[PDB]
Amino acid sequence: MLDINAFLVEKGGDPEIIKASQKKRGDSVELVDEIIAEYKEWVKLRFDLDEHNKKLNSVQKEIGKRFKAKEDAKDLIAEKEKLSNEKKEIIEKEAEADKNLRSKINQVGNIVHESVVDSQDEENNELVRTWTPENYKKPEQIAAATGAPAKLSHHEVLLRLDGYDPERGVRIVGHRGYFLRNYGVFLNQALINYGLSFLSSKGYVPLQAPVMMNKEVMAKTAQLSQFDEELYKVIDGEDEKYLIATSEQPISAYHAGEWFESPAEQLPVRYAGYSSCFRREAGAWGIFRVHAFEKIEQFVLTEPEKSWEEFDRMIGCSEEFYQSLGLPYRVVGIVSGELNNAAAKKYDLEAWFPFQQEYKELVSCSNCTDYQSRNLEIRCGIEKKYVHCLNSTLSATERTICCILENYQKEDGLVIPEVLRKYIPGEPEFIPYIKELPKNT
Amino acid sequence: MLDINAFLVEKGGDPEIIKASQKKRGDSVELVDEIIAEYKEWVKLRFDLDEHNKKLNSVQKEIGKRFKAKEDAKDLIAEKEKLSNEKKEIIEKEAEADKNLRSKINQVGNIVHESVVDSQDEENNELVRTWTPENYKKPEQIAAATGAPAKLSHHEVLLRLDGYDPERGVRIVGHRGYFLRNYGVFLNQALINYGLSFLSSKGYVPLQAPVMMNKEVMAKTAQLSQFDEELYKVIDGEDEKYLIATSEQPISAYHAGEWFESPAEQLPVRYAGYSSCFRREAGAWGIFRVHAFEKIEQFVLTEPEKSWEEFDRMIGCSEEFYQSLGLPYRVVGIVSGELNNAAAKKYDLEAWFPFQQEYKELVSCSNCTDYQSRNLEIRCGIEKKYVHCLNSTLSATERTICCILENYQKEDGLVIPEVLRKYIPGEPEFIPYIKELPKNT
Repeated sequence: MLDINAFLVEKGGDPEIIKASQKKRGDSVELVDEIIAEYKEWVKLRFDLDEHNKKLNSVQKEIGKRFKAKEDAKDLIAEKEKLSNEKKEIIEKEAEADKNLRSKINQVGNIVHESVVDSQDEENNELVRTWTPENYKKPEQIAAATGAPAKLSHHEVLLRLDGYDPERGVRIVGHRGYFLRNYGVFLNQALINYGLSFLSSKGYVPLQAPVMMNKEVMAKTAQLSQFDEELYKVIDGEDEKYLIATSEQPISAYHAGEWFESPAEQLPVRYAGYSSCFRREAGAWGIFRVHAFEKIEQFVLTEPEKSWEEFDRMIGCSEEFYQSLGLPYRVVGIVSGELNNAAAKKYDLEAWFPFQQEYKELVSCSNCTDYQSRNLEIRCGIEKKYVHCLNSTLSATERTICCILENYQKEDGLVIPEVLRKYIPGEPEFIPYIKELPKNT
Repeated sequence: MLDINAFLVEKGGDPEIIKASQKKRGDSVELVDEIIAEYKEWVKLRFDLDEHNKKLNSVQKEIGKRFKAKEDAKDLIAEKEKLSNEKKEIIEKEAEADKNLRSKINQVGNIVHESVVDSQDEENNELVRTWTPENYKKPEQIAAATGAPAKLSHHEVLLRLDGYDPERGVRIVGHRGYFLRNYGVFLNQALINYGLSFLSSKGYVPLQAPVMMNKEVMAKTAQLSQFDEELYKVIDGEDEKYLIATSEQPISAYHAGEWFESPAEQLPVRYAGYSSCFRREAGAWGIFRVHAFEKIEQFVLTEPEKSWEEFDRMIGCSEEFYQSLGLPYRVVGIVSGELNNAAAKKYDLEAWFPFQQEYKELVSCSNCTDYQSRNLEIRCGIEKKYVHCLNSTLSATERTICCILENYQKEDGLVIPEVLRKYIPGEPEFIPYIKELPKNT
C-alpha cells in the first residue's frame, strides 16, 4: 500500500495526486478524504494519550510525596484512577483508529504513472510496438513459421498430435481438467528449461517457489479481490493456506523484512521464478485458459530511481524470448481502469494466433514501485525508503504452447521451434499428426 | 476392493485365503465372516423382493379380471396395497444392505502374495538384492562417486552450494517449506527430464497429471486412511477437491470405465507419470521429507496373467535408473504388516546415504493386481476380468537429489552425475561450494 504520509500535505504528501489516480482507476476518490480525516482523529487520540501519560506521572509523584509526609492521598488516588480509566479507553480507541486507517489505505491503488492512458475501456490501450518475423508478410490466417493455412485451432492441433487429454482430464478433476501426453509433456518441459536457461544467461537467478503460501504473507502481497475470487484455499487439518496464482506472489515475499543497505552494489536482484500456478477463474477448449498451468516469471527488485529503466529492460527480455520462438506479437500499454492495485504501469505482450485471427495476451509486465515492498518491509539504502518491485511473465508455458501450435502447424503435423529442439529427446525438427479429428474437410 | 464373489465359497470364492491375508496384514479377520453374513441377508432381501414382484403381478391380473367382470375388487386392492407397502420396505432394506456390504468389503486389503514375509516388524523385511558401483568398496561414510569423506549431510551440501532456501521457505509457507535456487533448480529439472527420457526410451508414454482430483474418483483409487490423514483438501468456493500425493492416483483413474478387449495386442500400457505431489505428513532439515515435491512414476496396466513378470521388469527399470546415477542401493521385500490395502506385494529400493550411514527408501514398487481396476471398472479381455495395475517410483526428484548430494560431495563442491550433465545449462562436470556453514571443522 501507499505510505500514510503520501496522504498528508503537511507531511510532504500529495493527496491530490492520489485522488487523480483513484479517478483514473475508476476507484473511490472519497476514500482519500476519509483516510485524511481518520488520520487526524488518530493524531488527536495520540495527543490525548501523551497528555494522560504526563498527568499520570505527575499525580504519581504527588502521591509519593503525600505518603512520604504520612498524609491521606484519597483525592490523588481518585484522580489517578480516573486518569487511568480514561487512558484505557483512549488506548482502545487509538488501536481501533489505527486499524481502520490501515484498512482504508489498503484499499487505495498505487499511483498510476503519468504515461498511462486514462480510460476504463481497453479499446484505448496504447499500441506500443508491433513485431513480425521478417518472412511473415502480415498477421492473417497463416501459420507464421510454416506459411501453411492456419487451418486448426490450438486445441485441434494438440488433439491431432495426441499431445493432451481433455476428456479424461475433465473426468478426473472437472472443469478444464487435462493431462499432457507425450510431446505435449516434452514441449512444456522444453519451454520451462529454455525459459530458465534464457533468463539465467541474462544473470537472473533461477528460483523455484513453493505453490502454497501462508495467508498472512499472501495478504501482504496480494489484493482483497484475489482471495475471495482467485485463489484456492488449502485445508490442512485445522490450518489453511492458499495455492499461489503465480510465483510472483511467494517470490515477492522472498526478501520480506530484509534490507538492501548498499543498493548500488546489491541491486538489482533478478529472479527467474518457476512454479505451477492455480486460478479459480478460467472462464473454450484447449490448454489456453485453464485452472492449473506452469509459468516462468521475471521478478526484479531495484532502487526506486532505476525501476522505470528496468521496466523497459524486462519487457525487452520477454520480447526477445518471443522473437526467438518466431511468434509475431504486439505490445500494448494497458489503460488505467484495467490496472490492479499494485501496478503503476503495465504492458501486455499479445501474440498473434492465426487460427483465432487475433492477438491474445501471453505476457504482462508491471512496475509495482514500492507498493508491495512497503508492506513486506523490503528496505533500500539509508520516511523509510523501499526497493521497487517489478514482475513480467516470461512464459505461461501451456499458453505459449497454444501460440506455437497455431503458428507451427502445417498439413501433416507440427514443426518444432528451432530453439526448443535441443530440449526434447531426439531433437525432432517436426512431429507428425497421429490422429484425425471427427469434424474435418 | 476384492470381488464380492471372492468371499463366497459357493461362488468359487476363497474366504479362508482372505482371512489368512487379513491376519498377515494385522487387520480384522472377523470382517470376512461379517461380509459373508451380510451377503446372505442381502440375498434374502433380493429373494423377498422377487417374490413380491411376482405376487404383485399376479394380483394385478386378478384385479383386471375383477374389473372386467364388473365385480368389486376391494379385497384384491387391499392385498395389492399391502404387498406394495412391504415391497417399499424391502427396497429400502436391500439398498441399505448393499451399501453396508460394499463399505465392509472396502475395508478388506488385497490378498497378500504368498512370497511376502508374514510379519508386523520391518526388521524382517526380505533382503532381495544389494548393488554397489564396482569402484565403491562397501557402504560406509564415503561419498560413493568421489571417494571423499562423506563429511556433510544432504542439507549441508545443498546449503553450501546455495541450492535451496529453507529459511525463507519456512517464513512463506511454514513447516518444511523451501525454495530451490540456481543449481538446486537445474538438478531438479535434470532429474525430471532425464527420468522422462529414460522411461520414454523404454516405450513408456509420458503423462503429466493434474494435481487436483475430484473426491469421488480419488476415493475409488485411494484408501480411507489417505483422506483423513494424508491429502490436502482444496476449497473452490462451494466445491472441494483433493491435491494428489502422487501421479499414481490420477493416472490409475486415466482408463477408468474403459475396456482393453484385445489385451494380447493392447496391453501392457506403460506410463511415465510426472507431477508435483503433496503430503500432509512430513514428520529433519533438507528436502528429503517435505510436504511438496516432484515425482516421476512408472504406472503400468497388464493382463492378470502377466503382472508378476511386469513387477520384476518395473523394479529392474528403477534399479537400472539408480545404477545409471552411480548410487549404491539395496532392494527389500516389505513385510505383510506394512503393505497398504491395494498392494499384494511391494519392493522398496533403498539407496545408501553415506553421511547418514544408512539405506533410505527412494523407490516403492507394488503390484496392486486388480484391486483398484475393479473399482475403476478397467476391464481386460472377454465374474468380470479386470487389468492388473502396478506402480513404481522412478524418482522422487528432491529426495533423489539428497542421495546425489551425499554421494557426489567432495572437499570443494559437488561432482555432477554424468548422465545429468546434458540436462543442465553449461553441462558442468562439477559445481563449487559457494557458502561456508556456521558450524564447521
